[PDB]
Amino acid sequence: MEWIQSLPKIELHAHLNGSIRDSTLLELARVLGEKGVIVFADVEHVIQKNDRSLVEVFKLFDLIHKLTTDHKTVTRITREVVEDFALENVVYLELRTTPKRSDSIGMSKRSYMEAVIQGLRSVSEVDIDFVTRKKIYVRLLLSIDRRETTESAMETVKLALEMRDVGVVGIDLSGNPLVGEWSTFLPALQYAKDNDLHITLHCGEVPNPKEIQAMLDFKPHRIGHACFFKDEDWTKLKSFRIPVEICLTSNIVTKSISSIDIHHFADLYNAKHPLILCTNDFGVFSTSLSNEYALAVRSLGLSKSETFALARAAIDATFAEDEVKQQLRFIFDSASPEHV
Ligand SMILES: O=c1[nH]cnc2c1ncn2[C@@H]1O[C@H](COP(=O)(O)O)[C@@H](O)[C@H]1O
Ligand SMILES: [Zn+2]
Repeated sequence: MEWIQSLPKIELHAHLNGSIRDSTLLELARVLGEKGVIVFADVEHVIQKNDRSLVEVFKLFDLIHKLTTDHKTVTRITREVVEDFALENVVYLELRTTPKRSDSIGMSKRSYMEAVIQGLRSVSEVDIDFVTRKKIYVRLLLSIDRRETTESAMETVKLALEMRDVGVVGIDLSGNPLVGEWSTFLPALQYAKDNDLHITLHCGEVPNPKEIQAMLDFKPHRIGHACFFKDEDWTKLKSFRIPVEICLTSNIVTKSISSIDIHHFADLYNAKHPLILCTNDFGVFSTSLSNEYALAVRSLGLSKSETFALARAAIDATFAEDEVKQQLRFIFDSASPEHV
């Protein structure tokens, strides 16, 4: 109802460039329109009308990236995303982002991520811890996009290892699940995992039985979505105890799951398999982590107490150092008496 907004929450699946304020997106559009680099009306149209089906969504990202791939803008949206999550009482955020190259502006994967760090340093409206009045803990995941080559994925992994000193804790594989081959990414993800980086994989967003099995056989630390798992995939997932990042609004909008009332998050909850409610792209899908909790609470008929326990259970699914997980345990214990 309202307590959901004040519930302390852990966000483990938020893509930076999918988490942008509507007003920031259109302001950036209007300036590039007035600079004559795009045609505002067309861009405004696609932000408005793109149906956010899995096919259309990747087109919308191509558009966003034309608006947002500049150092000053990366800093700006990093700051705004952290403020927005902190303001709805997210107390721990793993923020994922694909590092970009853009030669025309001398942007490298490293200089892109330096702009992210500058964003974190610029956070002022809330207290931030991003390496060891609202307080938020922020840690970073570098995304590998399924359009990338093995060597490009390796550059991302090497950059992640170098940036462990500013809160990088893991690697994601994401982007269009119709593009690329697991065999391209497996070798870079193996190098990451062997160098003690934590790994989350987008898995089963489309039917792909051999890819789902190969991602499960890799034993990543988390998976996202799991929309087109078959019974053989659930049995292996449950045996391997790999937590699932559940993206309720995302999965309904993209037509990946036909309704909340058949969503697998209820089978997992009942089976006592770890799951974490996530926004995925709260900008693209017009939601908030409080709203994700609201949709789950009504669908499962959870009490305040059951809902609190589910939120707290996310702590051991974080990629944070033990010190931070201990701080989160303190934060949850302090709030427990307020949740029936
Ligand atoms: O639902 C999703 N499925 C797959 N990839 C996604 C999804 N949402 C966001 N992404 C990825 O995240 C990127 C947007 O955030 P960025 O990494 O900060 O540029 C997109 O270009 C995709 O690669
Ligand atoms: Zn996603």
